[PDB]
Amino acid sequence: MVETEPVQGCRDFPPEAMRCRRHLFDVFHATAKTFGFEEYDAPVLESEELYIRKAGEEITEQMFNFITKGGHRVALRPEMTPSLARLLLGKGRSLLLPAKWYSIPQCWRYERRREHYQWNMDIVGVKSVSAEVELVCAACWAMRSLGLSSKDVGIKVNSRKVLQTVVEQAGVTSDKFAPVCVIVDKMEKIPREEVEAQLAVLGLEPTVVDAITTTLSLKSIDEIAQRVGEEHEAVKELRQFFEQVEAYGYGDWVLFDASVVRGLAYYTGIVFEGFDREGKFRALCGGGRYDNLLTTYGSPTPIPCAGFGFGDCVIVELLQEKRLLPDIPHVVDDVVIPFDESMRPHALAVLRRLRDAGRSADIILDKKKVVQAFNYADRVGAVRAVLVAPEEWERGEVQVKMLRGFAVPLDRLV
Amino acid sequence: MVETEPVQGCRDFPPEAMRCRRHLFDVFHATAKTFGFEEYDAPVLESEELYIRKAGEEITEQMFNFITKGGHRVALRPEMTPSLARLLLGKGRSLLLPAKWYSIPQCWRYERRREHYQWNMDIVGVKSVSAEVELVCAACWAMRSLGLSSKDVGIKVNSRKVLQTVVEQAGVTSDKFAPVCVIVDKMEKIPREEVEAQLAVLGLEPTVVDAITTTLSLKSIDEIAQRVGEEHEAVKELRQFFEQVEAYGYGDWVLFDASVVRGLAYYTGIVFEGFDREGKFRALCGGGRYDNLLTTYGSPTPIPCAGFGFGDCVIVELLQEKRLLPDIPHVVDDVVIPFDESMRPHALAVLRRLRDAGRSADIILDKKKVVQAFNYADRVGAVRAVLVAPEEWERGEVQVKMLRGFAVPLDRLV
Ligand SMILES: *CCC(=O)Nc1ccc2c(O)cccc2c1
Ligand SMILES: *CCC(=O)Nc1ccc2c(O)cccc2c1
Ligand SMILES: N[C@@H](Cc1c[nH]c[nH+]1)C(=O)O
Ligand SMILES: N[C@@H](Cc1c[nH]c[nH+]1)C(=O)O
Repeated sequence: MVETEPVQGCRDFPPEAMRCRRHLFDVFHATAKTFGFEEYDAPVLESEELYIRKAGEEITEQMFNFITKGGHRVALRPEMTPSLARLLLGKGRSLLLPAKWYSIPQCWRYERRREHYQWNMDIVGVKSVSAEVELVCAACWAMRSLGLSSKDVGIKVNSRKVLQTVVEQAGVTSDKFAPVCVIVDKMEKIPREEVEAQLAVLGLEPTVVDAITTTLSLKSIDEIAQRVGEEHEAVKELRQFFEQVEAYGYGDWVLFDASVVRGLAYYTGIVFEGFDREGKFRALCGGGRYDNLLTTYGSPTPIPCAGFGFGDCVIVELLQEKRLLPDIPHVVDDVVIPFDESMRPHALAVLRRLRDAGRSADIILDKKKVVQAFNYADRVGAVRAVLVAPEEWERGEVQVKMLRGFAVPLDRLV
Repeated sequence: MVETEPVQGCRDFPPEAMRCRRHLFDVFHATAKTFGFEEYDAPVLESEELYIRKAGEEITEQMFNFITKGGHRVALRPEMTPSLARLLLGKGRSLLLPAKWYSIPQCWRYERRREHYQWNMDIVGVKSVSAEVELVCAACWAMRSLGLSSKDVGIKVNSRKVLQTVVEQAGVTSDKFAPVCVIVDKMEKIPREEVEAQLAVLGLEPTVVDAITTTLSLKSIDEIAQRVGEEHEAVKELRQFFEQVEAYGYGDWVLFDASVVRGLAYYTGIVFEGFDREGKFRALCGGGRYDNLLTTYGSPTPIPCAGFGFGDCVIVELLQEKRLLPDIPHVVDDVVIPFDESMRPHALAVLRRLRDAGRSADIILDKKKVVQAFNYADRVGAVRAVLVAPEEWERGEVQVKMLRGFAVPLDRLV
């Protein structure tokens, strides 16, 4: 016997499971179309150098990499954003801006699952918070389309610029700001003692550490304004963001949370993440603005960007908990049934007619009795059974039976 | 500057190219639905042992493999059929038969492209030639749906059972039959001298070699019948196959060709391949019956199977040659244009309304003048521009302009 289990940490999607995945992806595609985003894709295999950021990111640490026979260092992508930037950079100033690009790549890791699909949505060339507004509204729209409400989920929002100021003002070199965000990102998950210890190892003293902890636990935007003024660029941007989301009609879906930083080095501005309001699951999605990445890739001119990723695993757990993923059985419009094998040529002509009319149709393929053919029709979820028998055929007719029998002229079948 | 080119032999699909790929995939999906096939998928990463067939197959020789950090021997799949069989085997006798499964996996090789997408269609649990009939009709239907006709393309058909008999009758052990098919598969591509030399290296003498060459060049089914009788199972099956395809209405698309064997070890019966009738391209698609594979994987009971693969590269070259892949520019229903920034909140409310009605819509995101917003609307392929200005808004109206302006009440927009 060959090994029937898939490779470690990887999923099979036989038809039943594939229908569930399609239910999800259909929503990602449909939301992207609704919001005017354009699809793209890139190879699952990228150069490892693409991901060397040196900020202690979990994503870059857990990289599924290997060496080709040719000696080239490659990885199965841990995320899509670097691939997106490569594409954008490759287009040069022929790229028309603003650009709104989406994809649903399988991404990988090695440490538990080693693969997941991740809906990616990115707006490129837009400096203002309107980009983040649209992105967050798109994530809410996807969740609403799956049957969830603002009672089930929300999106927590913050800006890294608040922390940027505190870190700069405390005398810390800005090369440590990204590593700091990575550490601070672990705040909720591990003990405060341990997070402070990690900040200590970076070469930051207790005073600096205190200033960071205090700002992360500020519970409102007015309180941020007290620490940094009402006209600190982050205050205006957040307020603008909330005003715009409210005008769009998703005000009940979003809220401020000063503890949201995200785990990736490249975010520079607004950051956000989706969560379930029962506090049972990990983040549903996550993103933010990353205005410097393209500059760090060698873009001659800075290109503002913002986007998010939205994984396939947590959302499904949530939807299952809420009873929003019932199995949808397979369906087919018609099952054509030869009365016997001598009727097969005629039944094939009928099959052609039905498909020509845009219907989905099967024909009984092997030899079986009429009753078993009706049972098969039921099992495959046929709406209609079309029996092709000698006597009806002589009359220019077939027998039609709605499954969820009467003689009908061929032409009236469709 | 980071490297903008993708990894060697791999394609990027920015929006323009992705639209072309979607045009193709939409056809594969739509054909599969028309023919009652169900989608599945499996991991791109499979155990290398899955592909060790030892028949000198090009497909297994050019395997993109590597070793995980954990020491496990894996490959990026060279083809899908072994993954399909693994899935089928895993289901046991809970799998309901007949099963008709399809997928569009990216498959890989290492030697020129190193990746391609390949539409796979397989019928499982069907012993009779009706399976091959449906599969071939499905491939013709996909090609017709892309704009091709039986004047452009055909499908060449044969059965390996003819050759099986000749090889058996000549005293050759049946363990050499598969390696022989692999060699004979190269007949058209390399010199007859070289093919005979390869057969010689396997330990077959000139007499045996002659018997094979003669049968491959027989130009009709009557001639096959002379070599092996009219009632040799292969004769009845082929005739049944052609009668059924003719009754379905695709008789002009298909023909007999005794030189078609295919390059894979596992085919046991009918084999086929698509070709362009100008003789300019490689095979468009290829498949056949493989009734023993599941037995060789350790299935306790034999499971008949048949299917094909249909790559994304050759078909596109053909469609390009025929002028059947014009660029389809991006479109969007509405572009909502704030008259100025003070109108942004109202324009967002309008944007929500439009999307709520099922329309695809953008809003101008950054700050720009109305004329530039109309230019952007034109560039993104907007059908309609919706201008949100103060004076119309006071009247409960917006301005609508069909792009391929008049005041309209909000409610009448949709
Ligand atoms: C539901 C559990 C979860 O989401 N799993 C998960 C998270 C992140 C991943 C990355 O980044 C890569 C591959 C697979 C996963 C899986
Ligand atoms: C159009 C050229 C062609 O079809 N290229 C091609 C053939 C076969 C492949 C396999 O089997 C794996 C990966 C990539 C290709 C590409
Ligand atoms: N790549 C990020 C999500 C993202 C997309 N665009 C910007 N951010 C992640 O994996 O979490
Ligand atoms: N796997 C075959 C095609 C096929 C699918 N099913 C049966 N045959 C190929 O790569 O050519």
